[PDB]
Amino acid sequence: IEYYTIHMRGLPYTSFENDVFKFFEPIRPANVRINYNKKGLHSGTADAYFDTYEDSQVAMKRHREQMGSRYIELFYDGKT
Repeated sequence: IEYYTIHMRGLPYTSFENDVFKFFEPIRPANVRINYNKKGLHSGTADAYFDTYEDSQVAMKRHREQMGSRYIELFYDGKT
């Protein structure tokens, strides 16, 4: 299965998958992956994988202003 990907920068180190889901609601990513280093430290970035192109494009526009109290940078990385 192929997904449409939004790469995210600027997440707080206390924000995990459920915060990403809250960020894009009502739009629902199929899955979310928080990025860490090899010792398990939050890297401040993440990927959100959407079911359709249409979902990913709505999510690029329509989302909360902040996650926690940080502004999030979104990058549409396309399919897969």
